[PDB]
Amino acid sequence: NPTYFFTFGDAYSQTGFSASGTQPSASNPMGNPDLGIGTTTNGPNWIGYLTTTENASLVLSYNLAAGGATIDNALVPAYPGDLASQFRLFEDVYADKPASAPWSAEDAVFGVWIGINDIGNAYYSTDAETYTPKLISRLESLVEEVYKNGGRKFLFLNVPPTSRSPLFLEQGEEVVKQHAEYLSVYNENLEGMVDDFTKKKGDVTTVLYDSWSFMTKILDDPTAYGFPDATCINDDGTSCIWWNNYHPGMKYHLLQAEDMKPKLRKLGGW
Repeated sequence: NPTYFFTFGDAYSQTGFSASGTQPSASNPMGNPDLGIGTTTNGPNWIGYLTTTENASLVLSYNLAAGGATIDNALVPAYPGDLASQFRLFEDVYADKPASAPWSAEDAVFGVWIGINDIGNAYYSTDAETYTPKLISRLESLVEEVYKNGGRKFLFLNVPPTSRSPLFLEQGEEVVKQHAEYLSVYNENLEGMVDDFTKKKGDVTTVLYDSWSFMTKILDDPTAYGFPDATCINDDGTSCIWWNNYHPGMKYHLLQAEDMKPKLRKLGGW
């Protein structure tokens, strides 16, 4: 009795899953590509670890996240595969519960990790207090599409401190600060939206995972996690927090998945 884990997001979540590639099954829970391919981590990412390492029962991963994604190109634009397009792919292929993914309210979990690129592109050109509610409202309206399909279990990850990625550290501390302050407003509004959605619907099971605090703990004390510092980059994915200047490696993603596991028990797969 599988959990169908549909995920949406950006390169922190991408694996290169194609809706026309091999589909998830008990013998192949990621569908495609092989576990540990297609990520920005040199190995599995948090979805691969949640699906195949941290799972308490069978989890089938349908991972629609795409590199560079923003929430909606009508707001902060970037790449064609925005979150809106990921939801459209979901609606076109999986929303009607086909034989390949015959999910139900009791066994589908919809995970969304978005906002890194919206903030990364708009933190200096928009007013966080009045602009981030537009982003969050659009996220909520996409979530409502899945709700109308019958989805009831949702996982939202807040935005991690990409202000402290090497890519942003190099822009100067006042830019790190400007970006971080904007991000804080987004995450606060994200939290408020998840809380309001949960209360308003009354029949949903939701988790807001505070990736920001978790990765901040590691950045603040890297050696306690076996990393030599909080800034080095190594594309082996394990020697440093950072796989490249903007994406953390597989060791970080495994630590996050391990941190997430107990918080996901209520969602059914963990």
